[PDB]
Amino acid sequence: DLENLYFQGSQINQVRPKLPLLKILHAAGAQGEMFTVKEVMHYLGQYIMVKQLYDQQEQHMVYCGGDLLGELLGRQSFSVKDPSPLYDMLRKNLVT
Ligand SMILES: COc1ccc(C2=N[C@@H](c3ccc(Cl)cc3)[C@@H](c3ccc(Cl)cc3)N2C(=O)N2CCNC(=O)C2)c(OC(C)C)c1
Repeated sequence: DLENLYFQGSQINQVRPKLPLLKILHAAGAQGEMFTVKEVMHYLGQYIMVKQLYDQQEQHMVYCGGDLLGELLGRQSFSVKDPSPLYDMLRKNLVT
């Protein structure tokens, strides 16, 4: 079966975060250095919540400037409603 052959070894699609992103994920309670992309997104959400980087009045707005997270994103701020910067950063910082 060619569909099985294709997907064997590629059904979970684990990634290894680059060291600066791994440090963010650990800060959010993550353990180890291999994750699903879904786990990476969970821990990034949790990081923003526990470091209080979001605007209490406009909770979709993240103010990441002067945080390691803003360094990785290359941004002072972003909206979760317009997450192009997060896509860019994860493409660059998640290995295989
Ligand atoms: C209206 O207020 C909201 C609405 C949605 C999100 C959100 N939306 C989720 C989301 C957003 C964009 C992408 Cl590409 C993926 C997931 C996810 C998330 C995951 C990673 C990052 Cl870096 C930021 C947010 N994510 C969250 O992490 N949320 C989900 C809802 N409530 C929360 O406390 C946490 C949100 O996130 C805060 C952390 C800023 C706030």
